Amino acid sequence: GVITCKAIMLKEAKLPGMSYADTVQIIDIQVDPPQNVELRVKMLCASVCRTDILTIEGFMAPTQFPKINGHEGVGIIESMGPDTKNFKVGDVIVAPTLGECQTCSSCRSGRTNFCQNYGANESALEPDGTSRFSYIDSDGKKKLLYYKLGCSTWTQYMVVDSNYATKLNEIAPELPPPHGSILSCAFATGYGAVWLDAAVQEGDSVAIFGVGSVGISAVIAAKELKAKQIIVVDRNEYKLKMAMELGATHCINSEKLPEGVTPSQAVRKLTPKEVGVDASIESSGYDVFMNEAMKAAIHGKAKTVITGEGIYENDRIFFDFKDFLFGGNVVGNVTGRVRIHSDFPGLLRKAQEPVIRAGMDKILGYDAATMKCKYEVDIREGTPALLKALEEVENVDCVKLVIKLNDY
Amino acid sequence: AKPDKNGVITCKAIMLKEAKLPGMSYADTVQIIDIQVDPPQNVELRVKMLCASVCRTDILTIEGFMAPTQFPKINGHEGVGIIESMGPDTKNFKVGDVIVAPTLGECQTCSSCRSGRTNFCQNYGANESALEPDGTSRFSYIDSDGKKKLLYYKLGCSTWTQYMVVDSNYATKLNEIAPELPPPHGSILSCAFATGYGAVWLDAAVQEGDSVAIFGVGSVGISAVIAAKELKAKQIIVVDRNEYKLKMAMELGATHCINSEKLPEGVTPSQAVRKLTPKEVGVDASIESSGYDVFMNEAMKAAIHGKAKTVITGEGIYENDRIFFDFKDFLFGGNVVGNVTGRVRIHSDFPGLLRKAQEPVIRAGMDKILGYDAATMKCKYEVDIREGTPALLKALEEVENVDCVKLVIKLNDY
Ligand SMILES: NC(=O)c1ccc[n+]([C@@H]2O[C@H](COP(=O)([O-])OP(=O)(O)OC[C@H]3O[C@@H](n4cnc5c(N)ncnc54)[C@H](O)[C@@H]3O)[C@@H](O)[C@H]2O)c1
Ligand SMILES: NC(=O)c1ccc[n+]([C@@H]2O[C@H](COP(=O)([O-])OP(=O)(O)OC[C@H]3O[C@@H](n4cnc5c(N)ncnc54)[C@H](O)[C@@H]3O)[C@@H](O)[C@H]2O)c1
Ligand SMILES: [Mg+2]
Ligand SMILES: [Mg+2]
Ligand SMILES: [Zn+2]
Ligand SMILES: [Zn+2]
Ligand SMILES: [Zn+2]
Ligand SMILES: [Zn+2]
Repeated sequence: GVITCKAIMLKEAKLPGMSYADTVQIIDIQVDPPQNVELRVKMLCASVCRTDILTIEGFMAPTQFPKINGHEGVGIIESMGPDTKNFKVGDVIVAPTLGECQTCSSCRSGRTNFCQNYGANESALEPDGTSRFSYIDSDGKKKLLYYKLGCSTWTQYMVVDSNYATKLNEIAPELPPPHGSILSCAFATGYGAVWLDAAVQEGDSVAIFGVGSVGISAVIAAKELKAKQIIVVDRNEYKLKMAMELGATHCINSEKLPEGVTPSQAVRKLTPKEVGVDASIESSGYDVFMNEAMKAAIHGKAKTVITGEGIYENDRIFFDFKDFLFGGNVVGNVTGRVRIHSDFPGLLRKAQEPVIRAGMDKILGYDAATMKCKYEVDIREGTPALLKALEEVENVDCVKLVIKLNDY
Repeated sequence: AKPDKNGVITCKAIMLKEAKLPGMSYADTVQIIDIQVDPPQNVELRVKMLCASVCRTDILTIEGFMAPTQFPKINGHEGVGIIESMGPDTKNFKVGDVIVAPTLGECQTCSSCRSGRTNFCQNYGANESALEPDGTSRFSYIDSDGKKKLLYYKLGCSTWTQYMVVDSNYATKLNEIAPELPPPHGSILSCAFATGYGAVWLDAAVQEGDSVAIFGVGSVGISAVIAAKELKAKQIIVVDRNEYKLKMAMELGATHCINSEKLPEGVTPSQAVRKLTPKEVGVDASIESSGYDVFMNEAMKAAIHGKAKTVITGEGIYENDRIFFDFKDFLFGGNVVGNVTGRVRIHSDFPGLLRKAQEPVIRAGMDKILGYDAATMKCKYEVDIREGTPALLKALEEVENVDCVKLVIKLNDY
């Protein structure tokens, strides 16, 4: 029942000064059959979240190497543990970081996805300390591989606890793989941050700090929800122009501001009476933008939704104290607050509307005739092609790199 | 006091000459002096103050908090008084009304007011200039050289004065709902009590059966305990290093107490709080009322991820004017808000709070915070502006006494 397949292994953290070649390799791994309520999933593609690059740099993994990378991806159920309910072999699933038990006081509040019973699997292991992944090293020893959290997506086959899975095939049978892959993290996060957490209403103003794939998904949501004003802030003019094309109304290049004008000052100057924005979204990973987004919000009334991640000194972020006391309102957000049972089905339906699909196509640079994305690499084409693709994640026009894992 | 023929009142006020920086004394910067108080203009109230009461933010103001250029000033934002006169444009107030005038007004028409969920009014926000909008001040003094000099406010007014002037858009009346309320209770309703009570009642929206953590049980945190008890919280966990105020908190409804200076080896305040909750899930509502930057982060971490709100009331003079949060715990369900005056809106919420303050258990708790003696109308720690600068300097040092919860500054006969 053991599958042998290709996976992207991280040997150790890539610390500053080290290369991708030093730590990243495509290898053959062994994937054990699923136990209990687990799904073993034939992956179609992964797509590269900035958090995947932070993971390569050791984020949230002080001991959890070697590992198979990745949390953003989509695939098809190949087999299931004997206790599984509510899934079938052949279902198309995504498996984000947080499940939804629907019975804990967090689920029952109706206002959060931080489920007390199906929270983030920070151990990067099965609950017994084992892993469904292993490999045979050059010494010929069988060695354990850690997951990312509850699973790894940079692999032709993964195993995940079905309490974290949600299916695509009943609502969206024709959804292309790359779209399913960004729905598993990037698109849910940006869209949800605006729709659910900031709770943007028709006529609200929105500021979005960082228009990578997450920020652009937030623009798409703000436009869909008929925000009066959608302000985008970034150093990347290509991605600012893409945000404007998908509905942003005002753009600010933060690296072209005068030295004495902060990003929050620049945002506030666009709003009437310098009052700030109804909803402030941070989607950059830049600790400075977390404090700027907090400042750009209308004091008291508006919520600042922090989605960014990064490797911060002492794992700490900072806020300017006076501006925080006098009306700051900041929340941490994982996966857009999009609960896998209560919210994700509705987001999946929305994603199929033509303007939403067009925006996802633009994020991906998707060609529906060829099913190819602008920036794509196939796990079957070897380690050198992958290392080059990982470097090209920093290209100005690379919004979302796709890793193809199997035939579609 | 009686105005001169030009309407100017001469009275006592507590002047701050400059910031009391580290190593400086209260004697270096704090003096009771005679000041002139101009007549009110426009929609202003000129108010005969009954008493001020000492908020930790008053002491921060003495240390220069939020006042890089706004010295010399008259201190104080917590206090109560009686309208003596009004500007010609004033609406909805009478001479003789008893008022308090906190930092935020409530226009009722801006998008923040109409949200129903904040007190941060866009039209009547904090007056950080510590001046009138034209750059004048209603306060001046004659210095030792014989020259008339300007005095800054705290924000929109100063309370440490026998007579204050404030824009009536920041005032709310006590005498219709609570005519018998004593002055020091009115004073703590203007800041300390509203802040702790409102942080629990309005901002954290504590429900019957919720668990609550309160970091710092000074007057603000003890007011939070009183609210959490009134709202029938299941669990009220208080954290501090002052054993006297932890014990007062327990007497007024706290269920568990933690001494942050006596924790086991390897245990943070947030861990200590979570250890008292089922499966170490933390609390439904986390209140910070200490001014200790460490406790703002511990309060964030004690809250149930995602579900709970952490309400930050604390103030201080911090390294690089910033505070910090542990990033992984913050991203994975942190929820932190800045709170001024408990989110208690002066028109929409204050009347209800003033009615609650008259209920017997709530009044008993206010009496305990103040150490109030109804027979003498005197508080346990009280100093009178009419009795000289030396007595004031001693009282300011005695703010640090373990059993000083709320120092009252009497300003006028009651
Ligand atoms: N909370 C979650 O569930 C969640 C989900 C998705 C991604 N993330 C995090 O959210 C962030 C956004 O994800 P992404 O994949 O879109 O990342 P990304 O790297 O693709 O895009 C980030 C954008 O922010 C901009 N930015 C970063 N630093 C900047 C600076 N110094 N000046 C100006 N602009 C700056 C970049 O130019 C870029 O356009 C990342 O930090 C990622 O790790 C978190
Ligand atoms: N946001 C507002 O509207 C508002 C209103 C009132 C007060 N404040 C601020 O809120 C805080 C509470 O005000 P207060 O007048 O009750 O203050 P206070 O100083 O009388 O009481 C603070 C309490 O916190 C405890 N604390 C402080 N540092 C500590 C440490 N290192 N370890 C353990 N415990 C510690 C103290 O021992 C004390 O019991 C202050 O910072 C004050 O400046 C703000
Ligand atoms: Mg398992
Ligand atoms: Mg005025
Ligand atoms: Zn991600
Ligand atoms: Zn749950
Ligand atoms: Zn105060
Ligand atoms: Zn208003």
